[PDB]
Amino acid sequence: PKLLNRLNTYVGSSRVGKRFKLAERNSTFTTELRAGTATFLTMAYILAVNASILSDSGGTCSVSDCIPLCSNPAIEPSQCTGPGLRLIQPDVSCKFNPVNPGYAACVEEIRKDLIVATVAASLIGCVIMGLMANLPLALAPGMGTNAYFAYTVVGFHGSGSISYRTALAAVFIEGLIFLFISAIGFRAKLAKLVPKPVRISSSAGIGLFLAFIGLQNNQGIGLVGYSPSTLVTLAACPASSRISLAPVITSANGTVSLLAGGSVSGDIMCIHGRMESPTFWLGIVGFVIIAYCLVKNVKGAMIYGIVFVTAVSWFRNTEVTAFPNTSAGDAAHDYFKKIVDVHVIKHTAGALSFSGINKGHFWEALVTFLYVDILDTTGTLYSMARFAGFVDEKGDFAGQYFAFMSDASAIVIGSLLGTSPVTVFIESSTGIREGGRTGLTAITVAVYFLLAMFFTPLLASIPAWAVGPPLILVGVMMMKSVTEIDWEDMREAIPAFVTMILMPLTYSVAYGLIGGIGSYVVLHLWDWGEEGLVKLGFLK
Amino acid sequence: PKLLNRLNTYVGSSRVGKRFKLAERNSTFTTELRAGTATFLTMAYILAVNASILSDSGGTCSVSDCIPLCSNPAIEPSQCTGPGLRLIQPDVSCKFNPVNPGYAACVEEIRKDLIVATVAASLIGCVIMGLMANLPLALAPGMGTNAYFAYTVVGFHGSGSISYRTALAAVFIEGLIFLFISAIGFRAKLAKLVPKPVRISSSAGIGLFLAFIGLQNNQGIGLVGYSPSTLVTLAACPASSRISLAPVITSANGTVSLLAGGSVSGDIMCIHGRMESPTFWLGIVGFVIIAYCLVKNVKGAMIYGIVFVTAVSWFRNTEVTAFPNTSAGDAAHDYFKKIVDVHVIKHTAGALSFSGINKGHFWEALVTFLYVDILDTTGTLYSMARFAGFVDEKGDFAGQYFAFMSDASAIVIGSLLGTSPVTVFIESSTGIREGGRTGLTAITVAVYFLLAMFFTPLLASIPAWAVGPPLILVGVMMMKSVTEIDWEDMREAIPAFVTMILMPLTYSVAYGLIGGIGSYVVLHLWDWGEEGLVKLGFLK
Ligand SMILES: *[C@@H]1O[C@H](CO)[C@@H](O[C@@H]2O[C@H](CO)[C@@H](O)[C@H](O)[C@H]2NC(C)=O)[C@H](O)[C@H]1NC(C)=O
Ligand SMILES: *[C@@H]1O[C@H](CO)[C@@H](O[C@@H]2O[C@H](CO)[C@@H](O)[C@H](O)[C@H]2NC(C)=O)[C@H](O)[C@H]1NC(C)=O
Ligand SMILES: Nc1ncnc2[nH]cnc12
Ligand SMILES: Nc1ncnc2[nH]cnc12
Repeated sequence: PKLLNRLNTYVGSSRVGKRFKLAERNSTFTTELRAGTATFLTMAYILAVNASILSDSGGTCSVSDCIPLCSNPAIEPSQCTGPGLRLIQPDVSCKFNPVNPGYAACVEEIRKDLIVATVAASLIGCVIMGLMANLPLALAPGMGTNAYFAYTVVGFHGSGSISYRTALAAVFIEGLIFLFISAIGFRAKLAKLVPKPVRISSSAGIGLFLAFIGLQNNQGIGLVGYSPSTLVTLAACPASSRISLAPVITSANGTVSLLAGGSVSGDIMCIHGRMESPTFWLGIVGFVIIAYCLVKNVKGAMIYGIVFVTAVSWFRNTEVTAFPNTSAGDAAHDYFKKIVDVHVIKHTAGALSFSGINKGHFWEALVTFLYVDILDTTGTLYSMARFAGFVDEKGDFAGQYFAFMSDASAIVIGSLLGTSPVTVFIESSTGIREGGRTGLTAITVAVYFLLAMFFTPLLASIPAWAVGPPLILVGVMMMKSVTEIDWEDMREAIPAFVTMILMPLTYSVAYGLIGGIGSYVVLHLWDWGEEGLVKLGFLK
Repeated sequence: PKLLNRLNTYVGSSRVGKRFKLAERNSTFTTELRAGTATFLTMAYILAVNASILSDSGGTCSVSDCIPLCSNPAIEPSQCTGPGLRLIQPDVSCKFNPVNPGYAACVEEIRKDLIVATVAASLIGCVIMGLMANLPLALAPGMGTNAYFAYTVVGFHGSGSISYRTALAAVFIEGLIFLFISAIGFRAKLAKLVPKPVRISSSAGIGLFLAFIGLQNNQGIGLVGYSPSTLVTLAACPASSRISLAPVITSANGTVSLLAGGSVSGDIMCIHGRMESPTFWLGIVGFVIIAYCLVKNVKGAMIYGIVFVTAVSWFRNTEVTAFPNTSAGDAAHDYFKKIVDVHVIKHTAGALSFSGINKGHFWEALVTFLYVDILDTTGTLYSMARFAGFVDEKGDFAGQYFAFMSDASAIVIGSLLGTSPVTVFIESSTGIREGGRTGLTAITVAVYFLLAMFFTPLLASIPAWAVGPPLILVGVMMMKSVTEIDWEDMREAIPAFVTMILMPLTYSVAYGLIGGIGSYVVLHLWDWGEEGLVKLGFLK
């Protein structure tokens, strides 16, 4: 017949084919390859988004990486010897605007490390799932955990209450706890512990949080900027027309004086030229591209949008350039010039630190990671099994036990490599729809991730306005869970709304979850007391 | 029979009873009285929320009512004569933090005007609807337009692009345009101009916008404050631990110098004591009270939460007091002492100004007022028409023609009195469910508004944390429309998501409408272009 059919039958009748149960699942080798290719195309936006998001966290970079700066900007620090001229020792404010060049270079190195870490974590998770669980599921650092880890647990450039190393330890212990509870069967009980409206609306809240991130400046396309009165207004003015803010002291006359040691923001206040930034409009074009490719059921929509925006931003002397005419931009372009590079993780791998265990914020982050991972994986795996028709009458799909252990072990491995918790993407369904039934789909995705490595220079040059629209569209897709909330019932609507609005507004998944659970408990206190009195017999 | 039955038969058979068609609609006098009482209780929260929101707009007064202040705060301006001592002439910054005592005396006076304007607009609108349309519908300044008018069109203390007087002309002309198109039958044609996903998700977007306002400081309970890195984090620290912000100029050193003339914010940045403000926790208790009363189907749920929080805030020497131990607090308490007062509108009535017609921002507000009023009234009026069973096979309910002109005429009257556009409340369904069928229900509601006056001192003493939870809980109810969006269709989900998320984030109803309509048009260009070619014949 055809060489393709010969390869298919040879693989299916081989030892590997029987090990992967290719014949028993009605697909042998080319269907698995196509399913893996489709899954990788649909999920490969993570290679950009996760790396950029976790890089905004600052990584292991600290004040010790900040170089001393001269008294005047016109003199390079080596020539900073003269009358009235001195070297300014860096403090905590070196991490934030204006960012110390040494810290920025360290953050770029951390970005390369995090690209490699994302690739390696996705590869290892896919290999573990394909081999030990034998399911067509691809694993990679999850988006919700990505944003929560970067901008809430650690904060922008380590401005949060938990350091990057302590957050890595939190992710590691979270993965260990998830593996422990999965190995016994308490995972379903801890999943049912979360109230149904809160559990359903957590996905929509995380989507709103991701879209809000995609609508910021250092994070996405802009269009949302600081407002003195409303706190938030229309951004997307050019970067030349953005100014910083610092805390001040008011009085009864108006002597607004600067607060010494205040944490100056980035460039978030637009003075003029609203809706005129070319980077925002390039992001909008990428958003339109991804939206049309999603409408047309085109696999790799976010890939195409990110690639288009990044390629437009790769030109050197434009207003949308990813390599500005600065020392940092020159270094970024120099690294981008070498298309291929085998980058070795230097600062991020094995950067765990268990020093902050006794702190409450560490355990808040750990519990939020654990609940997000449990709910996400429980929903996703069973949705996949219903997609692949692996669900029996009992509601199980055979390899679920090893699937959950694979997810937890991949979380632990990714924490060791220095990334936010990794989980099974819903994009895996794209492979299942293509005919993927065995673990060879996961192995194909892992090989594609391997080929994604060696392109770290090509991936480290992706600007914020390219990260941008993928975040908003991920929010759009995650917003579909709102239809499962009984909005007519206030005991269901109010907790769901509280979660859904507190995740983007408080800008924290943990705070949204806490508020939703608290509101649910408070609103059901009356009903629970009534049923308790009835059970005791005081009421009929 | 009983004495009550005698009243029902006498009124029903009288000239008034036949004029109102009490017999023909199977309810004569007491049912209308209970329906009017039920509608008013479910709606009376607007007596508190509307005036408080529109007061933050700054009202009709300018810097011209800011008093000159002495150079040092320790000397009253009359004694500001000495060496190195001078009177500081007020500038634009007198309106904002720190607020000039002269301008703070406006908002207290303006709030009293807006309380009467809220009642008089509600009273006149109900009477017009009850008499000319003969429907059990109550009219009041609509929550959809209050916040947009105050915080977006005019801005906080007149910081927006349109003055309060010019915004009143926008409402006045909006009422005239709405009356004209309704009178000629083109209202339905303009209603279908807005795309379906944008029209449905605009209600959810305004609810998120209102709930966000309920989570601010000058607007609601707090819990959302400024963040140097994320622009929003967890507020609800005590007012003593909140600090202002001013724009600064960064460099390559760190010499952040204050930007002269910068617009200093309020007190939005928490330094310490997060989740410790008693006023936020008092608001949370009021949130729980309304939430349970909403769960238990208790009419007037939002009154009880507002009244409870306001009553606790009426004590003089607490941390949740509405009358702080200041000159403004003493004056506010002094007015609160007289329980009854017949306040006469002095600054707000007849404060129209057509000077800003040529400006683009005037027409952006005018069109947004028109579409919000058109979509709200069309959706709201036909909503109760099913409740009262007035809809025939053709889809109209007899008095619909005068129902829309009653709404439009009341908008013109409300603008003359100086309030945000008034509309038919969905809370009118409460009286209809109680049996209200004629215009006597609206007249009964209008009479309750007469009693709402003579209590302006009792209503002007309502703190921000009392407005608070009603704003959040209104957003919960308006959130139920998301279930009508086809979230699986990206051509419907993306425009709906953009409409829904831009209203709180850009903090503007107009921007959410523009972005959602713009994204809808772009996402349908391929479909419209393909269909257009088929009509031309180039494609099959
Ligand atoms: C406004 O009031 C303050 C005191 O509340 C005046 O005092 C100044 O305060 C700042 C810092 O608090 C000092 O740097 C100044 O040296 C103080 N000046 C004096 C004369 O004491 C301040 O002068 C007042 N500002 C204006 C413009 O009048
Ligand atoms: C860093 O460089 C800036 C100038 O670019 C210095 O700014 C000082 O403060 C204001 C703003 O320019 C000027 O009036 C001063 O003349 C500036 N000083 C000098 C010597 O020019 C700033 O001094 C530098 N940062 C530090 C800590 O010295
Ligand atoms: N956290 C997550 N869970 C499932 N699928 C995802 N795709 C991207 N992030 C994901
Ligand atoms: N704008 C509005 N439309 C209908 N009902 C409302 N209730 C409060 N505000 C309303």
